[PDB]
Amino acid sequence: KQAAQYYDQGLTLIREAGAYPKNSETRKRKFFEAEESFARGENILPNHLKYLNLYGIEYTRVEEYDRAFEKLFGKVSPDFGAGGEEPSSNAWDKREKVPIITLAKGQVWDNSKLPIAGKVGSENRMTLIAQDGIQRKILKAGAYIVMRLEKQTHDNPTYKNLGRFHSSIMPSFTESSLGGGKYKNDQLAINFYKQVYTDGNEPYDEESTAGIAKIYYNRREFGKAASFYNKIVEIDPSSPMGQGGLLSTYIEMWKEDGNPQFVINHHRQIKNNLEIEKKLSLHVLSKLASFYTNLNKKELRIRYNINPIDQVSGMEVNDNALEILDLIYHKTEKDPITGTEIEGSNYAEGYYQRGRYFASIKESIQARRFFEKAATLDPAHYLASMELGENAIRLANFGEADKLLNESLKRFENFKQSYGAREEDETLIQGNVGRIYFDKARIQYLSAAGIHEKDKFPGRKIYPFAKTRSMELKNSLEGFSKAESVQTDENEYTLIRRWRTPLPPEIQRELRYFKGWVDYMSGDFAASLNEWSGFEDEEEYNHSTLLMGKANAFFYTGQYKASLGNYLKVQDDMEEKLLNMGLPKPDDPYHQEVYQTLVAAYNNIGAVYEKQGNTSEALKHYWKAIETARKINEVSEIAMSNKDLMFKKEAIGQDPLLEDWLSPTLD
Repeated sequence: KQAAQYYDQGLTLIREAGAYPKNSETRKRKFFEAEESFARGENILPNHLKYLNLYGIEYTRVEEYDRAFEKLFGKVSPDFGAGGEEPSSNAWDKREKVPIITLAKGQVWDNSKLPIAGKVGSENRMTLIAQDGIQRKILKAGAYIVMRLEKQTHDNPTYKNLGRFHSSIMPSFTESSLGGGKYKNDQLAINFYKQVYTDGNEPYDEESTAGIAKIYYNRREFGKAASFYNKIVEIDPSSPMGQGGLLSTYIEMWKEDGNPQFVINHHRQIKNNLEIEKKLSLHVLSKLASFYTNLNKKELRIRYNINPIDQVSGMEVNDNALEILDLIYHKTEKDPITGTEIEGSNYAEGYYQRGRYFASIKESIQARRFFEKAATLDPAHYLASMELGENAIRLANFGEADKLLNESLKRFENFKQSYGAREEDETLIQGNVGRIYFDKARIQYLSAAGIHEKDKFPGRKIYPFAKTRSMELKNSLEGFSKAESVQTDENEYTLIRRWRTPLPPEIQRELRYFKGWVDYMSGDFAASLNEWSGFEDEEEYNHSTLLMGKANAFFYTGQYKASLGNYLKVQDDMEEKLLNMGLPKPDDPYHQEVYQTLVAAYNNIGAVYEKQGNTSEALKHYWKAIETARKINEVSEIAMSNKDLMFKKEAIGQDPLLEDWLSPTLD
């Protein structure tokens, strides 16, 4: 249609305006042009339900909720709950029931009674009355008004779009601090979806059931959300909306309890017996890729009694992620709401999930390429920018990493108010911005520990100091504090606060080690022991850097017996590793780690023996440290001094020297 051409032009102008900040000259200009195009299309085909609905959704997606409501519903004076001395229960944010509207007694529909600029209609226009008995003048004929009073019909896409509108989760839509809260009403949203089943004569409309389910999903009531998705599949099991909704819900429960039985077993049922894996949405498919990348695969058989390899598909759980990510790239998807299609080759979240998979399997060049693509396709994808910053940290490009991490911060602050307008926003909502603070503080920490862009051993052989090096470490602790302060920050938007996933164990472990290392290098050995004592059961008596740092601090606090235990354990581990390796190679960095640690443990074992009065085993162990060092073309000046000074001590209680260097990282 010619009207449809003007209507389409206005939808494009609304999408175009979305790339401009609110209150900007271009944003206002593009909306004015969109409404002029709408008026051209209205002068040809007025009261167009499809176009009234499309304008309402595009406006909603660009956070123009007043504009959206005048399109999806209309404008009445006085509006619901807005009239003088009119109860607040009638308002859009308080009412439960959908307004059952009829025109005034003895009144018929006339297009000339709509105050349009070109209409110039009479002073007597139209009046609608809802179950409240209040007479309201119709200023704008939106979709809901057009369907009930002009067409005298019940349009289900209209009811469903109203259900999606009133149930939106965007912070600008809900937070009163942003001007929102006016149209937020989940009870009223459920009641617009329920109108399809009865007045809309469609009792098993899956879009209405999935709409109600998504409302409970967003309230984190995954149990109720599961019932409604299961109600869709009780009727039609091949439904990608029902099965997809179930898979999405099981993934959220899995994040909460660590149990993958339901996600894995349901995905296999969906793939091998239903054959609807390809039919699942780009968003559901991306969540499943994320699941497979994050899953503990080595636990499955013993801990959860799940076969790590499929029976019908014959595929290990590490192959599932790539297959799913590949499916995303070649998939094309029509938007169920607007009808506009998305090519998987332009889907940013899919690329981000792909970069995460390649990062998980140590393909960092490949991972960098996909994170760069995600960040470009979506200027709001702050997690792709954070992962790019983390990749630059690994490569020792701290100046580039800082710049990327500041982009990550600006991306979060610039778009968070719209979180929830797209399904892809769940990734952004569920991310922790405290991780960006941890990464920034991890750069400030390495810079204080002498690690720079040229240190990409002996860079990790850092000795406890002397004056300025203890200063720049203690300042980096404030950055590690902001990182922890974010998860507990009650200042953030309700949506981000209730969905913000806490800092992962691997970062928490690094955080404890980093804090303890600053105490250790500053001479606060007791504080480092109190910090490192919290370390997990399996990692306490396992990591050699931790065992060494703890033993050094034990010696410095008089706990000679406790230190001996850790050094002896490290000695056994380093002598064990020595059987796997052959000839000592100084150029090789792994030989440098093993031999250098073994030198420290030998001398330190000798130091403990000296303190206990075992001159023989003290001298033997200093000699062991001296000879071990010579094997990698090195000298332990500390062990040479302990050996030469054994009976040449010049003060009472003069302790032997420790080879007390310590790696700034637990790698």
